[PDB]
Amino acid sequence: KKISQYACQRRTTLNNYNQLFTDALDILAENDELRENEGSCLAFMRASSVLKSLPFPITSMKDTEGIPCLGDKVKSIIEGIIEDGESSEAKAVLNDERYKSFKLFTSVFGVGLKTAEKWFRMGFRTLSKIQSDKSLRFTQMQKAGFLYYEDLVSCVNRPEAEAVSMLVKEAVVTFLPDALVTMTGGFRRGKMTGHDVDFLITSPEATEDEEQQLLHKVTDFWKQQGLLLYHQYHRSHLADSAHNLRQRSSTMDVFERSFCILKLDHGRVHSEEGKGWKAIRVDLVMCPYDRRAFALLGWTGSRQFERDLRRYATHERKMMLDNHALYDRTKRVFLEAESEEEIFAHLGLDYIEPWERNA
DNA sequence: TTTTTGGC
DNA sequence: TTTTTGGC
DNA sequence: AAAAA
Ligand SMILES: Nc1ccn([C@H]2CC[C@@H](COP(=O)(O)OP(=O)(O)OP(=O)(O)O)O2)c(=O)n1
Ligand SMILES: [Mg+2]
Ligand code: NA
Repeated sequence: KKISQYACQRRTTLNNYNQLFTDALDILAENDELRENEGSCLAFMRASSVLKSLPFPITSMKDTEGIPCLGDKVKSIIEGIIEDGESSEAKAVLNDERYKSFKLFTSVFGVGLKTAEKWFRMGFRTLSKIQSDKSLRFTQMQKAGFLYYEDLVSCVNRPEAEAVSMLVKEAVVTFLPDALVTMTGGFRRGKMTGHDVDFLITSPEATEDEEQQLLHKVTDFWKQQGLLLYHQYHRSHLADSAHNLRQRSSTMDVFERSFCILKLDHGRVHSEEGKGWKAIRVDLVMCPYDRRAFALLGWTGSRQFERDLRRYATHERKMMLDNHALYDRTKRVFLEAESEEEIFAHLGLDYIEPWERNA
């Protein structure tokens, strides 16, 4: 009867009846994330997450009874929204100069919290002043971010995601004809838009040297076709908390990870002119065939669903879950699974469909 | 930097 | 008061 | 921020 504090024990579809509340909570979490106050950031993210799962809109304070992740601070924000249809706390964040600058600077691909603070303390407030400054030096990633800014700020839609899927499939099958390409992330959860397109590549017949060289061969193929705009391996990046999977280094050694920017020609997109092409972010994961169920679960998301699955495993089941395996800490054995359903069953959880993982 | 919960 | 909040 | 201990 009671709503669980874990997102892995709730069904969260794209039907949100509480957008007025969750938009204000996302603004407050984002402000704390950009300022690195991680404890309170997560508390606002959890509060936003549970409200997204509600099958009715909050219309009175009596509706917050028996709902987890709602303390005195979150209750006062909800109360304030019930009163005038707006949050005075979220409105102050939207008018904050540090929030506005950080939000704008980190909207450029390759700009992390350290670079955005650096620019803010120099007195910069706009992207035109940053781009035209005579002394500033930029990384190759930041250069791609500025050169393809308008295409990246506009999001990828489902027709564009499927056209990129065709490019990935053609390239992969040239080197591994038996390879299976699965679209993961937000698009797997039924989202109609995304900041990127995510893929999981697996091959039953591939060898260790073949698995380790596939992403190298795929990106070289795109480079020869004139489709590669930017490329980097995750091993040489160092990402901020928002993009950190929090996995063991021996777990990550098992996979091959690559992130690109692809030139997507309009003639490849089947949907409802300009330069005739659009720059698209693509994230690629190569995983060993035997670890495919754990990798599909881990890269489907959402971020909130993943971290609560692991928190539940640790604190409720005395288990250890990651993107390659499930370990029972008490019995000292690994639990085998060939499907996402088998993983949920080992955890003692009712199976949650990917379209219900939008926590 | 806050409050809540649950055994001592 | 100190610890956890997705890994060891 | 909000638990947990
Ligand atoms: N800190 C993070 C970030 C990501 N992920 C996982 C789950 C989703 C997957 C792909 O990540 P994103 O592309 O960033 O997110 P998304 O769900 O696809 O959403 P969008 O691409 O639309 O921002 O990686 C995670 O476990 N923890
Ligand atoms: Mg994505
Ligand atoms: Na960024």
